[PDB]
Amino acid sequence: SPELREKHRALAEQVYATGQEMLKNTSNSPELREKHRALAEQVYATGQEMLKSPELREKHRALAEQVYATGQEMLKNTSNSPELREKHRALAEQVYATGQEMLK
Ligand code: HEM
Ligand code: HEM
Repeated sequence: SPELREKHRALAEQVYATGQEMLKNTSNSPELREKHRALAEQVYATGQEMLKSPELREKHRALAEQVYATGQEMLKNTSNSPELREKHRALAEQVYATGQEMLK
């Protein structure tokens, strides 16, 4: 449980740093994009595995799905409109906020 929670946290930090870096660029390398995606998948999978406030957990999970689905759409595009990029960053900050609120 604690080892799994700290893996999830460390993966989430790497998803945020890779995300923040790509936000500064009108185009990112396939290499950076796929690092971000493959980290996002491992963050999703460690979270699910921890379910192996119920209300805070439910909101966080739901938000994580919405961020992943906006990601699936950006995966189809060589370049992403800054409106899809904003929707994704916005939902993403909400997922980080709810995760951190689970510590307290
Ligand atoms: C997918 C994007 C996600 C991000 C960016 C994210 C991020 C975070 C962060 C930063 C924390 C706080 C970790 C800490 O400081 O200890 C956390 C906690 C947690 N997350 Fe996630 N998460 C994601 C997905 C999910 C999903 C899909 C689930 C389950 C469906 C999940 C389950 C949990 C649980 C249960 C905790 C609390 C751990 C505990 O109390 O021991 N996460 N998350
Ligand atoms: C848990 C959080 C996140 C998840 C699960 C996630 C997931 C994804 C996925 C699956 C993609 C598609 C990969 C691709 O387009 O090649 C993507 C793209 C992207 N994500 Fe994230 N992401 C998260 C957080 C963030 C954050 C915090 C930011 C910015 C601060 C961000 C910025 C981006 C950008 C800019 C792209 C598109 C890159 C491009 O068009 O070059 N992501 N994300």
